[PDB]
Amino acid sequence: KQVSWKLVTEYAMETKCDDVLLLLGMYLEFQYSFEMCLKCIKKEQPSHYKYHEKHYANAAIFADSKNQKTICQQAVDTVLAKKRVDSLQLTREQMLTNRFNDLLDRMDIMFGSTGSADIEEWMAGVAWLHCLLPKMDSVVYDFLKCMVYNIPKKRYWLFKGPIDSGKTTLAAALLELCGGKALNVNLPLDRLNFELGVAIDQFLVVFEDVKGTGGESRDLPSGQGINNLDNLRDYLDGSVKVNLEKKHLNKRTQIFPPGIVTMNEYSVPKTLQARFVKQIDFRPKDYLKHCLERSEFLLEKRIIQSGIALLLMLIWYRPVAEFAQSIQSRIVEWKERLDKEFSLSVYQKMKFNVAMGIGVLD
Amino acid sequence: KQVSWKLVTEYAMETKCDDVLLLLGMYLEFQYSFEMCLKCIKKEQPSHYKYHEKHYANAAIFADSKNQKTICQQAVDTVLAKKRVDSLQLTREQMLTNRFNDLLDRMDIMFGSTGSADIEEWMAGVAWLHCLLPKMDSVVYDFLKCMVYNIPKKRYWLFKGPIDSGKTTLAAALLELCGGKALNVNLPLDRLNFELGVAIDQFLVVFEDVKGTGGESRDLPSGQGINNLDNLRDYLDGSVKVNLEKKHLNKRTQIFPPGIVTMNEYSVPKTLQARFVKQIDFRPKDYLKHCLERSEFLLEKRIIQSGIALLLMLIWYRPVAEFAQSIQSRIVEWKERLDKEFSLSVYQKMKFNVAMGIGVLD
Amino acid sequence: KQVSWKLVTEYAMETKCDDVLLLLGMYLEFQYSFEMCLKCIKKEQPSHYKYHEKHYANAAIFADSKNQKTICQQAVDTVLAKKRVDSLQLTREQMLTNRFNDLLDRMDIMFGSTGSADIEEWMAGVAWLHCLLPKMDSVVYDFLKCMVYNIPKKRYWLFKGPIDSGKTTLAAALLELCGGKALNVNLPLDRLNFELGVAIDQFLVVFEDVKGTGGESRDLPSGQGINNLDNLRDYLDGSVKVNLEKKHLNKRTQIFPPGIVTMNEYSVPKTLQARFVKQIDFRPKDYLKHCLERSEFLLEKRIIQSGIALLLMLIWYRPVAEFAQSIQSRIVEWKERLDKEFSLSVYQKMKFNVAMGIGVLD
Amino acid sequence: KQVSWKLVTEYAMETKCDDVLLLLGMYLEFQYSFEMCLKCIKKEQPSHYKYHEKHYANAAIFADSKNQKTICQQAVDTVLAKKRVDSLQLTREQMLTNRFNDLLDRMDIMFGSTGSADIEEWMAGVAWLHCLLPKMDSVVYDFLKCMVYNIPKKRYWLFKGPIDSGKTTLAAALLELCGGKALNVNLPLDRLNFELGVAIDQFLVVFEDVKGTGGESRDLPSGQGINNLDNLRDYLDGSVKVNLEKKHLNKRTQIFPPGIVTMNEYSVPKTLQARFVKQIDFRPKDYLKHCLERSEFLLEKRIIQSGIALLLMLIWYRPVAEFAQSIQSRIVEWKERLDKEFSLSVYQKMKFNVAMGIGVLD
Amino acid sequence: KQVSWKLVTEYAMETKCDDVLLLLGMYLEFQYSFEMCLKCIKKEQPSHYKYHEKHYANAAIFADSKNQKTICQQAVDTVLAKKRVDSLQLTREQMLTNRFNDLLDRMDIMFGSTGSADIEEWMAGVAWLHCLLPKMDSVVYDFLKCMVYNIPKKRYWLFKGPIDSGKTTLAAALLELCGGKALNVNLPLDRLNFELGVAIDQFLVVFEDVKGTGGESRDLPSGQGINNLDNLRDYLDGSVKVNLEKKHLNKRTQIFPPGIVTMNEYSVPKTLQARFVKQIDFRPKDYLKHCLERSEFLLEKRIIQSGIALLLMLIWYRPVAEFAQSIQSRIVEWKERLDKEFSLSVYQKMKFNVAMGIGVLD
DNA sequence: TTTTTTTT
Ligand SMILES: Nc1ncnc2c1ncn2[C@@H]1O[C@H](COP(=O)(O)OP(=O)(O)OP(=O)(O)O)[C@@H](O)[C@H]1O
Ligand SMILES: Nc1ncnc2c1ncn2[C@@H]1O[C@H](COP(=O)(O)OP(=O)(O)OP(=O)(O)O)[C@@H](O)[C@H]1O
Ligand SMILES: Nc1ncnc2c1ncn2[C@@H]1O[C@H](COP(=O)(O)OP(=O)(O)OP(=O)(O)O)[C@@H](O)[C@H]1O
Ligand SMILES: Nc1ncnc2c1ncn2[C@@H]1O[C@H](COP(=O)(O)OP(=O)(O)OP(=O)(O)O)[C@@H](O)[C@H]1O
Ligand SMILES: Nc1ncnc2c1ncn2[C@@H]1O[C@H](COP(=O)(O)OP(=O)(O)OP(=O)(O)O)[C@@H](O)[C@H]1O
Repeated sequence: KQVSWKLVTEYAMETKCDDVLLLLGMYLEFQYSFEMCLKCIKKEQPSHYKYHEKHYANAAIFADSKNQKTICQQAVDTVLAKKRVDSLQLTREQMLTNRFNDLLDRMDIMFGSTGSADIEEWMAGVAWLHCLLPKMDSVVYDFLKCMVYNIPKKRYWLFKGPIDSGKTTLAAALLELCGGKALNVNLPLDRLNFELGVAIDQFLVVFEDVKGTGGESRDLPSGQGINNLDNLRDYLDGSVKVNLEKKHLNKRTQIFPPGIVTMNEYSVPKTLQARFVKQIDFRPKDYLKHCLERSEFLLEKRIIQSGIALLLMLIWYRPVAEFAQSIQSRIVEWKERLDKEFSLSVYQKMKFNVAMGIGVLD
Repeated sequence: KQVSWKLVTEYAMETKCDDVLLLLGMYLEFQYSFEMCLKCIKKEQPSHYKYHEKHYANAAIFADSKNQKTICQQAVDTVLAKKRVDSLQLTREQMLTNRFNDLLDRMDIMFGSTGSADIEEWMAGVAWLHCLLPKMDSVVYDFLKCMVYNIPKKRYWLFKGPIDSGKTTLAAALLELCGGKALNVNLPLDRLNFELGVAIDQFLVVFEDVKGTGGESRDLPSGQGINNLDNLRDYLDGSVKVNLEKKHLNKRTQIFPPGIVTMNEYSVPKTLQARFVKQIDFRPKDYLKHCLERSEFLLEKRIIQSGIALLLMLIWYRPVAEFAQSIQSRIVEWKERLDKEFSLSVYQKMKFNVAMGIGVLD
Repeated sequence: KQVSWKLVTEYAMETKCDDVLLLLGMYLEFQYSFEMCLKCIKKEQPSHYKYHEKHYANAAIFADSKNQKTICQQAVDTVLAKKRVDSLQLTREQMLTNRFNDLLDRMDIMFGSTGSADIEEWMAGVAWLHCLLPKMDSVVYDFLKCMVYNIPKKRYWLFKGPIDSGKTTLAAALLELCGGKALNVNLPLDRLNFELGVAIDQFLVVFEDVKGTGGESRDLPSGQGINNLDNLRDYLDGSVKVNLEKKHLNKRTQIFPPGIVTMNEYSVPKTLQARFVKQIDFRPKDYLKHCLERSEFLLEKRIIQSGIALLLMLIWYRPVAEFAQSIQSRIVEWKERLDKEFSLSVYQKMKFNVAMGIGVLD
Repeated sequence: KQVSWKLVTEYAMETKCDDVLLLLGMYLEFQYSFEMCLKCIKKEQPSHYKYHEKHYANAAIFADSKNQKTICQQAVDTVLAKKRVDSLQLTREQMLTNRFNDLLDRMDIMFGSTGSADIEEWMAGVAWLHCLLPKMDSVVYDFLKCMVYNIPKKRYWLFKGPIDSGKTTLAAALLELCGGKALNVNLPLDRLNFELGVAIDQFLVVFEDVKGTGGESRDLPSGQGINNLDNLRDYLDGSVKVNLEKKHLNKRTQIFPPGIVTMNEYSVPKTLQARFVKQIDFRPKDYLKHCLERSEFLLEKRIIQSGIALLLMLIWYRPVAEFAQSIQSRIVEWKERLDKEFSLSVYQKMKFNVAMGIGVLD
Repeated sequence: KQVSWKLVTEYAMETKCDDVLLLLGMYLEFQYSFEMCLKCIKKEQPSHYKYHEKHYANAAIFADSKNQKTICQQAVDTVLAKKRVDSLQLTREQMLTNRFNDLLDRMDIMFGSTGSADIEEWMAGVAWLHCLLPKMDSVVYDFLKCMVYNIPKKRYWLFKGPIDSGKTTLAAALLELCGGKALNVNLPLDRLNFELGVAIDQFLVVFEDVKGTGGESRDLPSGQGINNLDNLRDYLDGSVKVNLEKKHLNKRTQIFPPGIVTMNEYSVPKTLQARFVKQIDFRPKDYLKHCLERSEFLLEKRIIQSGIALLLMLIWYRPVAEFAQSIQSRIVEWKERLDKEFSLSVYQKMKFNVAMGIGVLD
């Protein structure tokens, strides 16, 4: 009798497992009997307890195999291959619906009976976020449509403002919402070539806190970032396929994703200024600070950074009509759940608290 | 029974597939029964639904194999081999004749019954491009000849002028038409060797927005691009075969392809100026912007960036006899279909709208 | 008859052997009869004498294999895979609990009947460490809580004071207790990239001797480190993931670990001062100096460096309920053993000796 | 019939051979008739003539093998694994006995009847070394003990004196005795970090001819050695582990070995002076110079630089109990040989001769 | 039947082929019928005609093997292993013996029945060489002996003399006789250091003309040479091992090989002067150059810098006893030939023609 | 082994 490589590939597929070592370690856990498996019985990880009993017999035979790493290598390549197929064949809209399905699936667990997310704490986060900029939910919707359309040379948004104005905070949540990567371009030009490699097949990117020069007039430290970006002008325009590489990999050629740039108030060359479709100014506000001091469970649990928070904001504010047709059904059920939990006065009480700079809860 | 490596190889030829992961991913989809395959029934992409039913039998047994990446590698090698044989033995006119047939096949689908595109929106785009320069269709025909003849040291066209003059736009559609690559040479020299490795067996190349020096007087940020290019005179001249890199691969020796350079107008040292047979100077023209602004679907469907649009322009403007003889049969049908669909009065009406800067339609 | 790869993997798991050559060498030693084995009889190394009798039969066949290094590689992969699974799934409390179990095992040997270590000398160490700072045991307990909760911004501690004031001693003991790595950020700004690479998957980090500037007024050597630090606030605040690089490896994205900063008396920018929950002032007290002169076995055996010494300090001082609930049983057993061998008056006599600056033992 | 890989592995172990080509070459020699073998009959090389008979049958069958390098590679791995195990498990005192046994084996050859060397010429070297410092043999014994104990802080010895005063000579001999490496820290502070990587797993290090500053007033060339060194106190004290680089390869952590520092009479900061256990300083002496000038076979045979000479000196002067138990039997036999070979009056003549600065032999 | 790998390995040993491709090519030539092999019949190349008939049948089967390069790789390892063995066991005297034995083999066929050269051309070579300075045969024999012993400090000779004074010409020829390299030191300190690893395993080394600092006091253009050498002391003296490095590579330890310095007439500090056994001085010479101008077959066939010309010069001047004791037979055999083919009068006529500066032949 | 890193 022999290992079924097919069953391992199925496990890799259904867990979306990218890493060969993680896959290996996970699969080997199944060799003990599920019947007593404490990880199953304590329901500790779904990517274990859902699968252990199914995969058990093949795991025992796999445990004896002499090829174990080769089998995992084949499985992981299949997961990688499916991503590459999807990168070419899906519409950008349909990609976003898949991503939303996955966040909505994680939310199903978080706010379940199992798991521990207090939906009231998370809704308090939405209140604080909705304060950070005027018409916040409209701003998020405009960004999402811009990311779907990916209109050439209208692909990038610039966040400006003083330090501690929440710009990277807001960038973090958007990145989780869409999926994508942060990049640091203040590097030297040689390392920069490998830095850009991580963009491959990603949907969205964020350039974190690029440095200009001469901002030492406001005591901004100087650095290369702005000048490096103005060399990469082509990559922002997104009109033509560009060549990207990773350590020991031959290049791949694709259109470089859309995204966000964040900075303090250095001056921007006109060449680069013309690449941004929109700029947003962030400013420090005392009531947010005073509220947040009295509300630190927000930060302790990282609610304010997380794409889950933005998704809850959208579900609150936007019509069902604005979602794609497949997910509209789940959207209606979540809208139903939220309204049952929170009346508007309860939500307004929160927003009123934040504006008053008391702790969000009274 | 056992996997036919032959049938896998045949599919790779049919699809003209280079990436082993893209090949692997798509071939695996055929493992499920085509009898109900939703991708077939929704007729989503032809590279699937044409082939699924034929390959299903072999795709099933492939899904069980332990060699999968090895089989895909050999198939990918066969596709790459075909490209290298063609690269040596065909006339440049034959290569382009084959290239046109591929685009025309895509146009059969785009305006077919599946008909996802609208021929009117696409023809509106043609009017917009022909308005971009004097005698546009003549300039296109000149460029094709120059690339086909490939006269040594008379091989390169320089596009120049300010931001948003459109030079990238025009370059993009040409690159699609002829099937080249873009390259970025503003990086430092020690990275550059592997970048140029991309140009192996390519028909055409474009170097994008190569940064110069001294134009800082006009606030053009300085860079290395011009210095890098002037180190590479030989590659422009195409006078003698030169060596090209790939990671983990030994050098390939061949003549470096012809093509196009874009700049916002830094100064060009005369060693480098001597190597351009022609230069075209682009100008911002506000009424185009106003037309675009009221014609959003052009950019959103990326119409004006497509060689498909340029092919439609040539079919509208040029004599049948000017095309390579084998295609002329297809040209006649496309000319007929165009005349059937568009009255010249409609095309005149459109071009008037473009000139007026109203939205193209009325 | 065949080799059992399973038994090798089991030995590698049990020994947690990370290195293929270390694994290979030790396994081959078992091929001689354990019944006569000199290393067994001298009870020299636990990873041998516990295991020789069990694996002897398989080691005899392993000695004839032609595959030997291939067997070992698969085994080492299994141990590495287990670490990555743990890294992604354990709670930080679980991690720390495991680490303590390791130290408790090493203590059972050191103070075992075979053990070389005189528990009295190690208690003298704890008396000296407890004199280093007021409320020393409470201070340690606070630090551990802070590491396990890993609350954003509330993450970093500052050790400050003159040369030869013990800060590196305490840092090393804490780093041993928790596991982690030292980092040097006085480097020029480019090399920092690979330097930060070592933090990958670590529980804890320490920044040595960050050199300020302008402390040359106080004859302090000036250097870059302080400026390098405030340029990394996103790493310290731990609120958002960062990208980390190792030589020859693709980046991984994670929350940067919590840690400790150590310095002599440079001035600190207020922006940087805000990052730290606690600053601890170390000052030289020459009665400790005169004590070490007359208690040198502390230094010679490195007792005052050891996490083992801090663990004994916790066991002696803290209530049982404070320990991770599972291992509380082992803690009680160690408390009982300590109570048996050291009456409070014995320990307090030692502490009084240290206070007098005289030799600890009398 | 089959090659025994086991017999090759034995030969590699018995010869301590760890270059795959060196092993491969020598094993192939055994294919020819042992009975006839000229090398055996010349008794020329022990690693041959001790072995050729034993291995002859297996070497013949190995000569037909289609697989030869794989066998040698596995054998080499066995020898490297043995070193790896030993490096982590042995006591420092056992390492020294191992190192001593090796030298004693080579002396059995050199002064055996087959040996080319003259024990009287080597004994002349011992006398010249003994005159280089008062109580030379006690100095050497103290130094060795210090390295074996490796007591923290009490780890480093300083050699001072004019050029051509022998400090390099003695350091080289000690380093040949114990094993270790030299280092140069006159470098700038960037290159330094790769330079220290040399020390990994070494038993000793030596710092060669560090340059101070302002020694130019004594014509001593200035340099950064001392300033670099005074910043490394944590490496010297040996009280905690440190991180060590290598080019390309990844970082490593260990205690920095004990060692020796050598210089001309620059000043030293008191901060650095406190690092040293023992300042030894060298005068040039004319009679040593004149004696060398009349006994140049010493230099020509490189006797006075050799660790063999130091071992001979220890045997001549030290009590047997000062040697570790295992070697004491060989020590007794060598003492007895030496007593038989030199009556004390011979040695007294040699010493008194050197005191007259005439050539050692008369 | 099947390929004998053994026969291939014998041929590689007998022909001392280092290169896998060269081996493969030549062995394939044997596949055609030896019984009428036209290359054999033309007696073109001993490496073929001496072996074809013997290897014929095996070469036929070799041509049908599917595995050919694998056979050749193992055979090439056998030859490289033989070098690695000898490189670590022979005396320098034996090494030179082999080196001469090789050149005498070349000499045997060079003027064999193929008549492929005329000795008189080389006698004119020898004649011109002996004119270069006094007693040139003795200078060779002495320098040769000097390098064979490699006695410490007594290791370096200095070649003074202007541009185009022949010092380079001489050393290049003498390196053919011995084997070794030339090196440069007129270097910035990085490059100075990274040259040094080239010396690894060199039997002998040379310095290319050292452009000593401030030679422009003599109008000699200069760089770092002098003080670099004066500070690189011990490398000259060869007293103790030194560790040597080249770019990216690791260091390795040996005694630094002996050698010679070429210099134009720069300044020397007596410190650096003291490092040398001999000063020699050079010039272009006017009869000699007018002879070269008239004797150009010497330069055309490279005779005047062949080591073969030095070998012949020794065989002419030096008695048989001065040569390696087994090789002395061949010395007699070649003395016979030259003493037969040339009277001393024809040698005197040639030498007299050099003395007149007239074309050596008359 | 190349590559990446070292080297620059
Ligand atoms: N608009 C704001 N007004 C006041 N406090 C703010 C504001 N935004 C953020 N904060 C506080 O400042 C902290 C840092 O926020 P954040 O990191 O997003 O700032 P940033 O200016 O965007 O930073 P950086 O430029 O370094 O990425 C937050 O955790 C919160 O405590
Ligand atoms: N001639 C033009 N007049 C007005 N608008 C133009 C013109 N050409 C292009 N545009 C607008 O400018 C946008 C960018 O065009 P494009 O990138 O081709 O210009 P470019 O001159 O090559 O710029 P750059 O050098 O900055 O990349 C187009 O998408 C279109 O909206
Ligand atoms: N409080 C103290 N009073 C006096 N001596 C002390 C005190 N603490 C430490 N020592 C002495 O200082 C020596 C060095 O300690 P340690 O390495 O921790 O100092 P440090 O100030 O943290 O040094 P560095 O900043 O150089 O790493 C100890 O071995 C001990 O001899
Ligand atoms: N005590 C001495 N008196 C006189 N000459 C000496 C003495 N010791 C060594 N020599 C001579 O000095 C030569 C060099 O010795 P060595 O390299 O050990 O000296 P050093 O003091 O370490 O020199 P440097 O500082 O130049 O490296 C020896 O080979 C010997 O010829
Ligand atoms: N004594 C000589 N008589 C005639 N020609 C000579 C003599 N010396 C050198 N030349 C000519 O000059 C050429 C260059 O010689 P070589 O390079 O050996 O000289 P060099 O002194 O080392 O030169 P440089 O110092 O300029 O590098 C010789 O090959 C020869 O053609």
